[PDB]
Order: sequence, then C-alpha cells, then structure tokens
Amino acid sequence: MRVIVVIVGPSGAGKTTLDELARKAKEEVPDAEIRTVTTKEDAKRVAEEAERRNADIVVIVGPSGSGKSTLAKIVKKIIARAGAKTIEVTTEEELRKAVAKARGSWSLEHHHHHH
Repeated sequence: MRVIVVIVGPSGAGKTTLDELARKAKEEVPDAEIRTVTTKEDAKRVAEEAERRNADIVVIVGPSGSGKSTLAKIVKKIIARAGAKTIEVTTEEELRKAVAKARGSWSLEHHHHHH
C-alpha cells in the first residue's frame, strides 16, 4: 500500500518540526510521499497529486483546529473522496490516538481473524 505525510509548512506548525518530520518519515517510509502546504492551493496541489499515486494512508501534520489549520482539512477533504483514510496528528498528547486511528488501524483492517 501507499503512505503519505502532509505538513502545514514551510510556515504554520513550526520552523524545524516539518523538517525533522520529512527526514524521519522518508527514512522509515522511503516508499511514502512527504510534503508541506501553506495555503488552500498547496493543499489542493499536494492532495490532487496524492490521488494520482493513490495514497492509501495520508497522515496530515498541523497545530490544532481553529482557522490557521484549514489547509489540513482541505487536504483531508481532497483525499477522503479519493478513496483513502486521512488523519491529523496534532502537537497535543492526542498525537498517539490520531496516529493509531489510521497508521495503526490500516494493518488492523486489512488483516483477518487468524494468525
């Protein structure tokens, strides 16, 4: 399957977080597509690209939901219809839950009642 990591960047969520994220992710997931967005158009771009290569899992990375975050839900809206699961691994302790909700759930969905 395909993996993607999208981030609110090169400004919005931080100034080194998106960088160590792209580095660490592409190192553990050299198959995946790691990118950032700063506006409605970059969200549209990265997502309308991910639906071409069919990103089975789309881990979005951002601060928290209020308004500066809209780019994260724009990408999630483009890929939710594309046919995949999309999540928002925020800077809060809820990071663990958000990651588990898809990067955990996916291998839990495509497996079976035996081993």
